[PDB]
Amino acid sequence: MVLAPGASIFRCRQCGQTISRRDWLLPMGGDHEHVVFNPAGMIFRVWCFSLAQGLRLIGAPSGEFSWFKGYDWTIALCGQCGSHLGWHYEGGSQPQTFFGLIKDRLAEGPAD
Ligand SMILES: O=C1CC[C@H](N2C(=O)c3ccccc3C2=O)C(=O)N1
Ligand SMILES: [Zn+2]
Repeated sequence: MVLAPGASIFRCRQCGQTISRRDWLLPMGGDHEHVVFNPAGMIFRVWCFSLAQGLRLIGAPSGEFSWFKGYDWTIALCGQCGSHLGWHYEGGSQPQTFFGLIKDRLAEGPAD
C-alpha cells in the first residue's frame, strides 16, 4: 500500500476509457511482457493481464499465428473509441483466458 499511487490504472491512450490495472498484470511463461510480431511484420510489446474491461471483442476466436501456445485469439478494441488495444486469448490452460494488450497504446495513471 502507498498513499495516492500514480501507477494504478491503465486507460486507452486515445480516449481515456478504463481498460486494466497494474495489479492485474499476469506473468505468462514467467514474464508479463512478450515481444512479438504479426504476419505483417509489426512488432508489439504485449503486456499480459488476467482481466480487462472497456474493450469490445470482435468476431470469433482463431488459433492462427497465436503467440501463446494453446490459446485462440479475438481482436480487442477499445469499446469507446475503437483503437486496437490488443487481443483476448481463450481456449487454453492455466489460465483458460487472458488479455494481451499493446503497452504503448495504453496510458498509466492514478486510481478512480
Ligand atoms: O497471437 C496473435 C494475435 C493476432 C495476430 N495477428 C495480427 O496482428 C495480424 C495482422 C494481420 C493479419 C493476421 C494477423 C494475426 O494472426 C498474431 O500474429 N498472433
Ligand atoms: Zn479508446
